[PDB]
Amino acid sequence: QVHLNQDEYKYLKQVEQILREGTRRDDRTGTGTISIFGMQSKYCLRNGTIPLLTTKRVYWKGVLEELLWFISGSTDGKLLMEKNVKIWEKNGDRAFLDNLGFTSREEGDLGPVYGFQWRHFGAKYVDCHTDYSGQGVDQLAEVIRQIKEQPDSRRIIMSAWNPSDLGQMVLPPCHTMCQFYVDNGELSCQLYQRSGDMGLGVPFNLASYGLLTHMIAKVCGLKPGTLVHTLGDAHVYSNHVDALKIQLDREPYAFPKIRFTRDVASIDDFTSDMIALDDYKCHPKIPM
Amino acid sequence: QVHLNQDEYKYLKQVEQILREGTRRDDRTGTGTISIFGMQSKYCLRNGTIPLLTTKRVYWKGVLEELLWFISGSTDGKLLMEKNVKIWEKNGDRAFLDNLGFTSREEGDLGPVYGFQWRHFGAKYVDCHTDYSGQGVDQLAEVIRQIKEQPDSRRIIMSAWNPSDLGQMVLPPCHTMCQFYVDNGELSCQLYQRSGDMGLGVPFNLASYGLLTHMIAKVCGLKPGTLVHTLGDAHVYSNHVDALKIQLDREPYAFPKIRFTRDVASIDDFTSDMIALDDYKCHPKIPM
Repeated sequence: QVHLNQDEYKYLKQVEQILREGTRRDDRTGTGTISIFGMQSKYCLRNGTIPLLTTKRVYWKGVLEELLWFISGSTDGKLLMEKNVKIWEKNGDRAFLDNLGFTSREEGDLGPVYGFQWRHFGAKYVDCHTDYSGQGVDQLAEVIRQIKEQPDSRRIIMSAWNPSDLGQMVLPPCHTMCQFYVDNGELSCQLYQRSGDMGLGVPFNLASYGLLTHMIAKVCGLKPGTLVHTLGDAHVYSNHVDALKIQLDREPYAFPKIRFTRDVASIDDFTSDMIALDDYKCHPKIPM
Repeated sequence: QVHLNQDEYKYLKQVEQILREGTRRDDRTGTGTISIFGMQSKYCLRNGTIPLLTTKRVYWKGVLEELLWFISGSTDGKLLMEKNVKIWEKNGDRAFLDNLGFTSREEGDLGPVYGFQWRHFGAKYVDCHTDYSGQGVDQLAEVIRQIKEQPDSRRIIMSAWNPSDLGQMVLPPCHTMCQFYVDNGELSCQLYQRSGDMGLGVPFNLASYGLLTHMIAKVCGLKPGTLVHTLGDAHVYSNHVDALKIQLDREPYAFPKIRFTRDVASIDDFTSDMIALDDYKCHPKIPM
């Protein structure tokens, strides 16, 4: 019946649903997945709560460093590698780039992905060492202005889905857009994730938009509300079902709370040292 | 427990949930709303079924003609008016245009809306009488190629959300994006609608993407699967509650079926005379 962390329990029920009601496919590699097309869940962000899953740990440094890098507008994966965050290494390496025909592209130059679109949508991409200041639509700045000045708006949207630029990206954005919404002094967010693995990328992006919503709420002087996570192809790998069945039997801990330890001048004024995560309790590792 | 048309019944339950749980934005242009942020529903498209609501009739001619007009890349509202379809008339009229600063635009020139983005994303908009061939990304052609050639793809997306062009549109698009998905020889679709009235725009867009999915399935030699309708701000007007309550007590009829009465060369080869709608039975208009 009742769980201390009902929001994570509902996530586990989604995973169970995929295993029971999804469809098995094998892609061109012989790689097996079980999928449901179309899912949606909600997470309370009140009182500092951030939905960092507890039944299978999430790579917090990766979430946090990637998000600051997105916000900065960077498209240079080497900047993450300098921080020992390797999540974009394979997608920016020589071999991956050359397979896409990007044979003159510097290693780690991801093309006009995520943060370039968020801060410079429509600008002419050159490389990941170019100053784009003042170029393109600063969607993130706009969202913040709308939230502060026009909180009733039904139009508060940010998207990295830029058809004109997809061909130069190492891959299309996975979290393709988000919409913000304000009511009774609280900031809510809905993201759309076109693809993801319930064992890895879904929890990772859940956490990243939880963090982003708390950051924007601080910038805008609002309280956090609800995070809505919408999925396209929600899937698990068929070879992981044993590991998943382990996860499913675990009782979630309460989510941790986020704390920002100094004032910020703007969304561009966060640094890793001042983002604190309190009381993250997590279950042990899950074998193969 | 189950109903003849369970899919429509689940829509009714969404409306009931907004009435019971939603939050109010009161005003007094008599336009207050009751809202939930983040909803999702699904509709089976098997065997020709198209989800045109039965408990409150949907304007099918409008749905049909608007979608053929979108597909054509048109942005000239006068083409709809010539078919006796008036849904875009107020947003293209002289006063509406002038109030946006579009003082030199021809009446009915909606700007770079929907169909222009679908067929020419990134092209340089001029007017609603300009040829844009070869200009911008033909997203609709790309989604059809992917369905046919890469049915496994998790990247099959079309969007009118173009930050660079929003300021020249009469309205930003309401259905902001959709994703397609292929399994077991069947085509599914998920749309994202950032805002809508459960009583009007939501059912209209439900029907439009149902039709689109049937059309694309025919082009691609597939069977129709499921339509997923995801909402941002899902709302009803507080002054329609009495009507809604009558409506919510009605037992839905089976949905009608679509029938295409000739072969098509491509997605551009449909005409209204070959799209038949069979057995669209509705409950009566609620007078109030």
